[PDB]
Amino acid sequence: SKEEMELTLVGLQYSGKTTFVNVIASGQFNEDMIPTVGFNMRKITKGNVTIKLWDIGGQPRFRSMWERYCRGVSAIVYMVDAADQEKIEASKNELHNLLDKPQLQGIPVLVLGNKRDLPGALDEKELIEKMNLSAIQDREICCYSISCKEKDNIDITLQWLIQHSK
Ligand SMILES: Nc1nc2c(ncn2[C@@H]2O[C@H](COP(=O)(O)OP(=O)(O)O)[C@@H](O)[C@H]2O)c(=O)[nH]1
Ligand SMILES: [Mg+2]
Repeated sequence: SKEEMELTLVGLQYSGKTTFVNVIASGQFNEDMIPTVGFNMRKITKGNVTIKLWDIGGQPRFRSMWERYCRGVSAIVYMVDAADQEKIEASKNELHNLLDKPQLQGIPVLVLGNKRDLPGALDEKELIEKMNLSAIQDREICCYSISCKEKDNIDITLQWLIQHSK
């Protein structure tokens, strides 16, 4: 039977949001940076499942809107550059800040430690520890190390998403 789900994709700028959307939509990786925009809604169909994906700007100027775009969705995907050690603390802070918002209560969160292909990229345990993901207790939370460039764990990411297609 047909399913329709909505996902919101947030995380700091340069974490890989737009790249990830394109890998999910087409299977193709882009090395180039598409310019950053406040929002972009795309519909991606995977067989019987239609995914309405909100790709949300991660620059400081867009972050106050993250909550509004996350409201009512099937799952929040939180993109992290697992290779950019300097930005992990800010990435962490924005995640926990976002999940303080009561209208987001209970919505499943998938944290993606992107750029696994790069030297020094954090794995699941390392990202879970550095981002204090164990502290997130009101909802289902999952973390995967992925590479949009080499495809590692794109399959399981999509599987996780479909399992939350409602
Ligand atoms: N090495 C590597 N680079 C990636 C990967 N995913 C995205 N990128 C690159 O990281 C940069 C930022 O990606 P982008 O999708 O524009 O990030 P966004 O600001 O979160 O939308 C781009 O140059 C992408 O090519 C990955 O898995 N590995
Ligand atoms: Mg982008």
